[PDB]
Amino acid sequence: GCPAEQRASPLTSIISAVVGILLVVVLGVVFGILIKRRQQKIRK
Amino acid sequence: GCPAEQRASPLTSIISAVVGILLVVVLGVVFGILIKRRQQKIRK
Repeated sequence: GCPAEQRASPLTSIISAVVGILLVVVLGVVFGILIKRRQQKIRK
Repeated sequence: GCPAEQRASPLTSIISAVVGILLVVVLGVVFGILIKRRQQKIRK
């Protein structure tokens, strides 16, 4: 079902970091634009 | 100097995801507490 003996390679770091940094940036962009469109008064 | 033949294992995904999700959560906590402590009026 879940054949895996765990890992510990260096390449895993670079890849793991890229993913995290990618999700972060994408979040900031969305949030910014979101708050921009919604403008002031966010509760109606 | 940089001995690496690239990777492509599954374990890399689970690890990469955890890192990204970990950085995100940590960010939210900091931001929330930050804005909370700073309270209204953030420019003095």
